[PDB]
Amino acid sequence: KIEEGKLVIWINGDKGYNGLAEVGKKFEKDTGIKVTVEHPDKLEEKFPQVAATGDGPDIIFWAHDRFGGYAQSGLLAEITPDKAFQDKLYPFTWDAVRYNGKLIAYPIAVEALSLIYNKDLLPNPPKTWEEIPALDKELKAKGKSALMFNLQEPYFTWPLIAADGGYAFKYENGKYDIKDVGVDNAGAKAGLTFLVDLIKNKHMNADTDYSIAEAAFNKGETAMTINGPWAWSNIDTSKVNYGVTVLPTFKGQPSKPFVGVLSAGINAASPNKELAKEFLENYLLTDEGLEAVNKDKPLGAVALKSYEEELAKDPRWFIADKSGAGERGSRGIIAALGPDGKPSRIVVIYTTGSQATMDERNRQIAEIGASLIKHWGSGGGHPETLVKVKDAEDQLGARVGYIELDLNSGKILESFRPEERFPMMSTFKVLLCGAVLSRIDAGQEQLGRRIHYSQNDLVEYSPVTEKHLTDGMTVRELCSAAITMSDNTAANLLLTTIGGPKELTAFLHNMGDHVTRLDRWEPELNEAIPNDERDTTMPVAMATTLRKLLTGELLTLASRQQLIDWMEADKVAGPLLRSALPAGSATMENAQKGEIMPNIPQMSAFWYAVRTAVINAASGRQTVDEALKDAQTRITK
Ligand SMILES: [Zn+2]
Ligand SMILES: [Zn+2]
Repeated sequence: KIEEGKLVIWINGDKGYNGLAEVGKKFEKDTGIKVTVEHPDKLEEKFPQVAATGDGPDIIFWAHDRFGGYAQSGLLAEITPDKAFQDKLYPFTWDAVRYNGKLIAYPIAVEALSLIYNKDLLPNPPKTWEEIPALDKELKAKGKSALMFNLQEPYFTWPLIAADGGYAFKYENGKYDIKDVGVDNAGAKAGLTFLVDLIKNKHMNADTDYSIAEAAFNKGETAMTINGPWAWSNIDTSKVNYGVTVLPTFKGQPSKPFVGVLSAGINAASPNKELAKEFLENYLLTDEGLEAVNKDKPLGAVALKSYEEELAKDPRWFIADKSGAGERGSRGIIAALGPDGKPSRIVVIYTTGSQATMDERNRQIAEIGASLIKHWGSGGGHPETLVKVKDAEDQLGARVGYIELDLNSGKILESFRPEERFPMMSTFKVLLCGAVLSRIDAGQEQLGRRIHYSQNDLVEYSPVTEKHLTDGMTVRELCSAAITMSDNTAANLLLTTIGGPKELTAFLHNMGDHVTRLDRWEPELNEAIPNDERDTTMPVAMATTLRKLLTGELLTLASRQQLIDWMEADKVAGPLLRSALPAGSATMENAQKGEIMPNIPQMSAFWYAVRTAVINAASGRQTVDEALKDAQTRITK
């Protein structure tokens, strides 16, 4: 039995438990209830043992993946935060602690691998996996190395393997499909192939494990390592000048590290469930409570939005971006906004001129975006938002176009220069894929259909298409790249499927848009000559057209949802919500791009199977194709 009138907490010894105990002393001062923080050895094993009998701690802190089994045996209580409190934490962290519809833990901290680099050896780290071979050659010639990380465990190699489309178990409608495994797909092959190619070409050694890589980085022998927040303290002691950043992209798409959510569960047998709620919600999950814990030992990243914004201020994450790939997107934004994950408004913004830079445009767009979320519920058209839009035209020194629209009813909520013509830039790309999906609905096109192109077909800013020269790309992939990664060649290839700019224009006119026109291809359509009517639209015309594609019956329910999905990813990567829904620390950035650890018992077989596969493809016993075929079988039939 658990003692009433006190809080007993179990947490791992490597966590900031002395900070946690300080939060408990503050709880004691206010309520008179003492909180005892302990770190039992193998509490991960002690908890399921004692809690079944009715004993143990009131609160247990562990990563979410273990909490699936706990909640199955009925060892955790359903928590009851209200909407106000839930909106304080990142939405994706609430999913990690959801079991059979019920919230079974409070999300606390967020952990994922990051790229850790030596700033003296490498002040500007690679954004890409493909550029590492050449960096290794430049480094080995000066007595160093580019990258060293643990190759023995599939936890460390998976971010690269999953990058191009690999996955453990598909997660749909809030449930894992134990028959849908993606370790055998084309994307998992490409990643492991590239991995084995780094070994073959002597860029990495197949025998490299955790201790070897760590010693190598902490002694300045290697430019980069891949590790988590648990490793920082040792690097701090080594006095290596290090930064922590986003993992490199493989094939133009982010690495996908497994994401662990340190979570606080409440014993089902606890008679202090209400006090546990009071402490967790109103003491621990505050900036002051998490600061106390973080000061003791680094949390990496947290689930509480407000404190993650403080973590993001840490100089270690600071990067120097030089690419002007965001230039088009800062001159043209389209976004379907809506809360609870459901869109109800359409925003169209264009900026112009040859004066303002990319950052200045991105900042102005972010400000308009923050102003929109600030005054939600008011319906739209808040005079504040109009001033922000007017400010953008002011500070950018050129015409700005703007409209805000209710998606369902077509009602104009706010407008500025809505019937003036603006170069579409990249904003035609959603309309292009609307036309594509129109062909799918008519059985004229398949999303899985594969397109060939050579290097000659490549134009500027094509980060995905340029990395699929040998295997080509799928219509579905092309649209994803065109919209979410703003791939220019992807846009052209898609244009060619429908018959060129003239057919997109015809498609738009056939649905009642007699204003919008695409005349040229990428990258020409971006020229934006003053008063040139080629490749232009109006804010109102664009908003209405977009509205008709996401409403009514122009697309099937299947095709409509697909367009919605693509548009959201473009929105969260665009500058619009960069102030309102800001990026966090490097650990959080990697976690948001990654794959939440599945909390199912079937994950055990996955680890063994992938572990063997990576060993056998690296050594030689199996080819990459064969090794993953076998690993897939070991998991599912
Ligand atoms: Zn691919
Ligand atoms: Zn017409």
